[PDB]
Amino acid sequence: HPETLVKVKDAEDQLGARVGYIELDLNSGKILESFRPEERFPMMSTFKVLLCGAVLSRVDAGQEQLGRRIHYSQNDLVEYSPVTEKHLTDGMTVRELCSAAITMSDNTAANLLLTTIGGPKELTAFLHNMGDHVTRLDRWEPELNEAIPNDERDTTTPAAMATTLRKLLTGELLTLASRQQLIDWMEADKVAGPLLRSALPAGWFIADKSGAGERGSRGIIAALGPDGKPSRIVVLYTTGSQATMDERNRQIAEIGASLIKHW
Ligand SMILES: [Xe]
Ligand SMILES: [Xe]
Ligand SMILES: [Xe]
Ligand SMILES: [Xe]
Repeated sequence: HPETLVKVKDAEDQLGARVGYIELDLNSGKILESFRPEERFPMMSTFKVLLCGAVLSRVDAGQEQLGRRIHYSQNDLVEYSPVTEKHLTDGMTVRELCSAAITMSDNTAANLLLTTIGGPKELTAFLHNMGDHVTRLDRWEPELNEAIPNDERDTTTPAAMATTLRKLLTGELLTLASRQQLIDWMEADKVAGPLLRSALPAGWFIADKSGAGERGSRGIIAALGPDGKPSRIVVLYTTGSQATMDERNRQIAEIGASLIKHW
């Protein structure tokens, strides 16, 4: 809806920073709304969904097993690792790592998962081979959040990430079990409270993943819909702003409210 587009435009001027927006019809892939859809934004933690997509593809192929246990050391723990810092002795299964990476945005979890697939370049190769020749991961946590202006490292575009998320969740790539697992992790997201979820009426479904990084970067990817079933994909990024986290949150929440009101 155009008034949602207005909220996006106003957010861009008010934050003094680029904002990218895509609204995708989940069933048909038809685009309902878009703003700067072919511009690059740092992915930040929204990449962790793509990461566990790659992991799940290896599970399907039998190259990985969800119950395989990984041990690591204290030296592996980078900033913000709320789950992995609790399992230095017992270790964590691959399933637990993806749960940590997506639901809690655990950074060390993401790094360990990256190692299982061969690093950022191999995540990019995975994306490439599923039809996304735009999105690229280059670095690890936390350096991938640097958000240097016009840097293309660790970026996606509104349109590329929307289509890739749609393919991961509903496309032929993953098995039904793996699609369901992925969406289940995103539905269990615990660190995107004040964003799209804030605009959500009771009874609605949402599966999402948010991100924040340097230089005012903020973003969220989501599959959502009324009556407990998702029907749209929404991708929203911004970078460059000097705004507080709280205002960036509120701007996203306001776009979300428009999205709902004009659903
Ligand atoms: Xe979905
Ligand atoms: Xe935003
Ligand atoms: Xe929303
Ligand atoms: Xe949003």
